[PDB]
Amino acid sequence: MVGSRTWCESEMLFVQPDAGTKEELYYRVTPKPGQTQANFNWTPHKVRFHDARPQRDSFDLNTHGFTFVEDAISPQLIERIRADDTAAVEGDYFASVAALVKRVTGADHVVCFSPYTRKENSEKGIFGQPARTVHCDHTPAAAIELTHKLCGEDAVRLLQSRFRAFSVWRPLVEPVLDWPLAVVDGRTIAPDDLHPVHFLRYEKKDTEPPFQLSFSETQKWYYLSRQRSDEVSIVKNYDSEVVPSPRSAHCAFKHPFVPKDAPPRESIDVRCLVFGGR
Ligand SMILES: COC(=O)[C@@H]1C(=O)C(C)=C2O[C@@]3(C[C@]2(C)[C@H]1C)[C@@H](C)CC[C@H]1C(C)(C)OC(=O)CC[C@@]13C
Ligand SMILES: O=C(O)CNC(=O)C(=O)O
Ligand SMILES: [Fe+3]
Repeated sequence: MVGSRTWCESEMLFVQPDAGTKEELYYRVTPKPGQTQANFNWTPHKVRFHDARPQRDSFDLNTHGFTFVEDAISPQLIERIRADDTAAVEGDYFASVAALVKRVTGADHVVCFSPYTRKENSEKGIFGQPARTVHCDHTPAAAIELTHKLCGEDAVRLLQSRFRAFSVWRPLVEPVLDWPLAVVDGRTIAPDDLHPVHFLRYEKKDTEPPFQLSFSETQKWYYLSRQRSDEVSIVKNYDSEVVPSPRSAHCAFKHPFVPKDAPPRESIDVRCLVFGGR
């Protein structure tokens, strides 16, 4: 893996370009003996990750599908989130995330859900660990289903205004050196790059499935080098409005120029239902 002044090379796990062209893809989170766990495989592919820091303030959610915003929070809230304080996450941090999205987008309503505190080499399952496969958190069907599930009677009225789904990512230890969150220019995503994958649990059908991405040389991947706890990444998973980037995609990668004995990456990401705004 080589690198330069504003980019480096690594790899991420992609699905095949023809994945799901014969049957629906599924991945059993709780695999049981006798039943097939998955009908597809991820494969690593070389990717050039361009450093976003030289042009950090120039990426916006409409043109690229992601943005980086300065937002400082108290070190006490960080240590509480690091201590698995569920009350601090669903209370103070949810209010912090909603206020940050409101002042960035001017939106009317923000609904937080599905918090994921991650640690490198953790044991809190897969979702307490950095993501290794390139994904978009919600398909359009998943984003609409989540609105009806979390907003209920107000879903139809809210879906008449602009609806967006965000992943609000923030590191808990700084700076992020290893396993950073890469993001792709949404304008460089082809429709053939998106593959719905149903994550199964005890045979329950996944009505909120994500997109899994296949590699493409056209994809321009970015990452904010040495990201700090005061720099928040907002990655767009869905957008009802037709913009140059209807969505983005994200994944973590092994940085090739970081010492092996570096402290493990720690972060928390929260999904957002965003209504209105610009
Ligand atoms: C390697 O990267 C990953 O495995 C991703 C990941 O880390 C997580 C945490 C996920 O959460 C998903 C799918 C992803 C994006 C996976 C693909 C599933 C598995 C649980 C929660 C749901 C939910 C909130 C109900 O919304 C849905 O639309 C269905 C898909 C998500 C967003
Ligand atoms: O933090 C990671 O490694 C992966 N994060 C996400 O998938 C997210 O924020 O939605
Ligand atoms: Fe994600």
